[PDB]
Amino acid sequence: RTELLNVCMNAKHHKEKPGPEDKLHEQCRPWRKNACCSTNTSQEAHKDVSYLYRFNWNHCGEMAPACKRHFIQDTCLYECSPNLGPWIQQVDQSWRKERVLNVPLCKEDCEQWWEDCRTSYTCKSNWHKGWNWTSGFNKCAVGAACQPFHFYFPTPTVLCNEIWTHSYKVSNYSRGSGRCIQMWFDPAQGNPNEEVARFYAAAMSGT
Ligand SMILES: Nc1nc(=O)c2nc(CNc3ccc(C(=O)N[C@@H](CCC(=O)O)C(=O)O)cc3)cnc2[nH]1
Ligand SMILES: *[C@@H]1O[C@H](CO)[C@@H](O)[C@H](O)[C@H]1NC(C)=O
Ligand SMILES: *[C@@H]1O[C@H](CO)[C@@H](O)[C@H](O)[C@H]1NC(C)=O
Ligand SMILES: *[C@@H]1O[C@H](CO)[C@@H](O)[C@H](O)[C@H]1NC(C)=O
Repeated sequence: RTELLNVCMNAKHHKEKPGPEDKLHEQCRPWRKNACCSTNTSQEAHKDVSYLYRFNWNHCGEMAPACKRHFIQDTCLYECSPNLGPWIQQVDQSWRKERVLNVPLCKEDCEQWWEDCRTSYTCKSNWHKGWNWTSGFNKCAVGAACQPFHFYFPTPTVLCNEIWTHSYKVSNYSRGSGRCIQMWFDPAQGNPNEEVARFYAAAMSGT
């Protein structure tokens, strides 16, 4: 890994190399110029128990739309962003050889995600391991564990860092600081993560 810019991690759905995709579905639209995901992936990203991982958002009842939109974006960012190389790492697991860790998610992005999920429910603080997939999709391990979202995710930082086993590491930097990754951004103003990756790919460059 000498070049961590404009590259795609090696996961279950990513393409081998970045490339235009003017057919990406709604939320994944900001990545039409250059994406790591396919038209199909972006489409499935907006569906419940998608073809991607059969993940069920409604494990503790229907998750509020205002909250699911944040999980859909995360899917877009994770499955389409070509600016995550500075955080790519090899884990070697049944479904993905590589993945991202400690991505510096902007302070706001994490606080907004957290906020919009207050009215939602969940039974775990780690959505990567622990589910009961017997039914074909994940269901609560301990069915009686359902509680308000903030019960398992007390603070924004706990939600963004823990939920996806540390794929994120909420930064103190805010949107626009050029030092943090944004999962929400207006493509008409440009992709702000290009500059961020470049910055970090340099801080770890050389030695
Ligand atoms: N930012 C971000 N980072 C991620 O790592 C990420 N991962 C997913 C994929 N989520 C998941 C989580 C768990 C399982 C799952 O099947 N868990 C099983 C087996 C896990 C394994 O074998 O490694 C389980 O333990 O219950 C599948 C997809 C979606 N969005 C992400 N978004
Ligand atoms: C994405 O591709 C899979 C695999 O062929 C297919 O089952 C699924 O229906 C496709 N998504 C859409 C929305 O067509
Ligand atoms: C998983 O769910 C099934 C029901 O489909 C149940 O019989 C089994 O005891 C559960 N096991 C776990 C991991 O809690
Ligand atoms: C938090 O961000 C500040 C600048 O906003 C930086 O000085 C610091 O290294 C970061 N980490 C912590 C834990 O303060």
